[PDB]
Amino acid sequence: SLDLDNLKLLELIGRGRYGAVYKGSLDERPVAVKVFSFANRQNFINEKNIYRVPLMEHDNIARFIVGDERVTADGRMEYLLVMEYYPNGSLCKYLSLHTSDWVSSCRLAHSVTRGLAYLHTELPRGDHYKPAISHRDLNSRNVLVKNDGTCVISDFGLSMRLTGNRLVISEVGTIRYMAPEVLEGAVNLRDCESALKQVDMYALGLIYWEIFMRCTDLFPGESVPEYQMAFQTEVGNHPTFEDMQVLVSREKQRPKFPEAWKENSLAVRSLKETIEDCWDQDAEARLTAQCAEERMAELMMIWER
Ligand SMILES: Nc1ncnc2c1ncn2[C@@H]1O[C@H](COP(=O)(O)OP(=O)(O)O)[C@@H](O)[C@H]1O
Ligand SMILES: [Mg+2]
Repeated sequence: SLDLDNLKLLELIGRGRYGAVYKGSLDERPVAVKVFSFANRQNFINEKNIYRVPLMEHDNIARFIVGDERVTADGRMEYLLVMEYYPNGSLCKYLSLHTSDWVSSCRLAHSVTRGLAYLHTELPRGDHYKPAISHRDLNSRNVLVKNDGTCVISDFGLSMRLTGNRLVISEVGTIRYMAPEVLEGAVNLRDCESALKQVDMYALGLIYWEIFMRCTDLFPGESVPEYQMAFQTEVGNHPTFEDMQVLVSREKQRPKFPEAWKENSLAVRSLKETIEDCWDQDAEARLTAQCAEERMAELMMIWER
């Protein structure tokens, strides 16, 4: 199909700050449909354009189908982005509902990291040149879970190409996931490309924390705590940029590792180190996504505890 006459909208399945998301049907096939109002036009153009970059199809990037303007029956402008429908919803929602064993949690962490490494990596392939991309608002709500328990990265409304022909306020993402240099207005734009990959990597660390806070094998003989976002106990819901700057940049705080994680094991010690190397104060000392994928691959495969 790929033509918005054949498009039927069913129930709402989510919303963020730019779009409302509905389950739908495009010529008999289940799909998900992200609806932008006129005010959010630029975010639509950005997201569509990032999805249409050559070689953006990947197991760990959300599957885009078609995007275009559709005027309402009332003569208002809307933008519709049609993509594959993921019944598990966002990683945040999945983690709310589910705990997972070691292999499953590593699968979630490894698949998200693989997506981000793919996104971050420039593919200079002539007619199919893929630029390096930064997500710019990486978090649990912008990651979706497939039916196989692997993740895809979604929501490229704020993403930016970092290499290639046509380029470039940093204070634009979700506040709780902002790196300290973002909260300081200190992002070092001399090396645009590295600085912005490093900003995603910090957020990746927070994502890791949320995933493993829900791993059954990290809380042996005990209850796994109910799901909470990174920093939720410290700052609550909807922190201000100011309050976050104090906690994260000034006080250098990070989500705490439970006492239940006794690091007399290689698996746990390397888990903690990998998370800590992602959300490091020194942007330049943070793991790359490729290094992080290898860390997570190795943890997934660790034989015995
Ligand atoms: N393809 C999809 N399948 C299932 N749920 C989705 C899909 N895309 C988005 N969602 C849900 O809708 C929410 C908002 O989508 P998102 O694209 O992040 O919009 P925004 O840019 O406004 O935050 C997500 O957090 C997720 O819960
Ligand atoms: Mg979003």
